[PDB]
Amino acid sequence: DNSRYTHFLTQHYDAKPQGRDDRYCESIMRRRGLTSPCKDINTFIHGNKRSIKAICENKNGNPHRENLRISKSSFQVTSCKLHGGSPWPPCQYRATAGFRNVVVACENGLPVHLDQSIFR
Repeated sequence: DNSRYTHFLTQHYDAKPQGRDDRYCESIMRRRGLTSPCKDINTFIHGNKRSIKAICENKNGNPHRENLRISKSSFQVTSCKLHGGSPWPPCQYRATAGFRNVVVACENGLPVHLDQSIFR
């Protein structure tokens, strides 16, 4: 077990969204426990998990920068960006759907960190 992998899934994986609008972001950010304080930006990756884990190997990733990995395939993602002045709930979010490759950090063949800089 890797608690950082499980935390990765909680913070950054959502298999099957439908509408990835502002209200999607407000709900899932509350649901995954990311609202006290409001995380300023957070991105969710969609689709299957095997594709995400595959970034940790040659199959679907390349080494990137300082011990990160960058994916070969593009993913459906949604970025939730905090707006308003306050760090505390109610946390209002702007949703930005995207489709591109993702940067992760892996440990023991498992993603444990999502690089958020590429989405801000």
